[PDB]
Amino acid sequence: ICQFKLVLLGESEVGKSSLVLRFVKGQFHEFQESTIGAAFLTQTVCLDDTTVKFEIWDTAGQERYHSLAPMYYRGAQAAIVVYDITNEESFARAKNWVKELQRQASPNIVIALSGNKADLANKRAVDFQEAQSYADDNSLLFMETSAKTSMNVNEIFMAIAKKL
Ligand SMILES: Nc1nc2c(ncn2[C@@H]2O[C@H](COP(=O)(O)OP(=O)(O)NP(=O)(O)O)[C@@H](O)[C@H]2O)c(=O)[nH]1
Ligand SMILES: [Mg+2]
Repeated sequence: ICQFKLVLLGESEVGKSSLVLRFVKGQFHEFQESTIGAAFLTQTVCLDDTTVKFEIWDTAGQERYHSLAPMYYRGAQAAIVVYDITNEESFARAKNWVKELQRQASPNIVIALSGNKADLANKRAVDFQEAQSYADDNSLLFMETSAKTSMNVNEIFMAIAKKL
């Protein structure tokens, strides 16, 4: 059995809490309250020859809580930086979170990038290939996800588990 600490970071309203609720509880709430104090959840997945347990910190994404984030990413072995594919500003914010992790988090941290709300592709503002290229150039594990439909939610956590 292996255990890893994972943190979710990203602009407010991109769907961080929804992503963790979908992965941990199989839930999705159309009306999810903005996170004030970082929330903690845990979930276990089954790989080829190992049981991986995730200790997950779901951080508040509003800027006024930015100064608290290092308390949650310090020592994290993995991070999922989330943006909303319908909001380019949220994608730019995600890149800045990635920069902060590369400079202040553990040098061996595994960073995944979630282009969330992919079910709203009819309102896309961030091109998939552009995000894929950005992730490849920055050594980030990228997937578009939908906490609403479950698209790639189990998949992104499992892919992270395999690389830990
Ligand atoms: N269509 C759609 N809506 C989503 C998706 N993920 C989250 N949402 C919606 O987006 C809103 C905000 O989601 P939430 O999980 O609270 O975002 P957050 O990133 O945790 N916000 P904060 O950082 O303020 O805590 C909610 O109304 C939620 O239902 C998704 O994949 N698709
Ligand atoms: Mg939240």
